[PDB]
Amino acid sequence: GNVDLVFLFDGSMSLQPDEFQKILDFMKDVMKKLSNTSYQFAAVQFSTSYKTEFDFSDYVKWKDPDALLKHVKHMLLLTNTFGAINYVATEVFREELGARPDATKVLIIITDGEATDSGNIDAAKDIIRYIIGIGKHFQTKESQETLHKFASKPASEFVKILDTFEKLKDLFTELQKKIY
Ligand SMILES: FC(F)O[C@@H](Cl)C(F)(F)F
Repeated sequence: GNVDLVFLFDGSMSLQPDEFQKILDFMKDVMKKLSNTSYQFAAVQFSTSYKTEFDFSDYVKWKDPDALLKHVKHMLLLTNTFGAINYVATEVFREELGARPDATKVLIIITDGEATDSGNIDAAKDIIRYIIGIGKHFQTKESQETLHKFASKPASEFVKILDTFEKLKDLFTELQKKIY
């Protein structure tokens, strides 16, 4: 079956340059490992504001992850996660931007800290949502649990807590094996 997958990636000032680069490299690696499959991809950077770095139609045009993310600049502002998820739901999953009506909608949210905004993500309820929380801001159970509201249920499936950015590589086998 077809899968339309969006990477929603944190560009806040909490991320160090090498950490941000590791997020980019992970997205590229995931795409390369799923090239010429039923997958199509889009990517959105979020910080204070939201930017579609490439749409599904861009992916279909280029099919080159290096090219698609070549123009990304680290935003270096806040962490407005609620609005970011709603932005994906309303502004990226659109047929006119290459989204396929028959596809399963999937979000991979990648962040290094707690949201600086609030509200709800009701608009994104029909999207299958994974969240990857990385690094020392998620050392405590309480901090980890703040991510549950953004992800699908059960949290034990959809919330991934990684202690280091180097651990992103450990997700590839699992991601490749998913059958939606
Ligand atoms: F299932 C895919 F969406 O990848 C999952 Cl395991 C994710 F956690 F890496 F995002």
